Amino acid sequence: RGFVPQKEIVYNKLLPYAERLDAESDLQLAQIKCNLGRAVQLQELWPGGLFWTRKLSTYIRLYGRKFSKEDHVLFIK
Repeated sequence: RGFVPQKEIVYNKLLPYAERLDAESDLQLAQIKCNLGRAVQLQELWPGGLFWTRKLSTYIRLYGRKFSKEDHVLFIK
């Protein structure tokens, strides 16, 4: 697809509804990029910056990484 995943969780492919998880997790990652890059630019650290930090964490509890090598570096930096 549009990007190369980088060590997903294997156990998401084995679900009965694994066709849906591709279109879902691409939307959630897009929202995390959008409203984390906005939130740091806005310096909305308590209700917004620490929110989408907490939602990026549960993106990795759920989906593994599933973001680019180019975009893994951006979250790290």
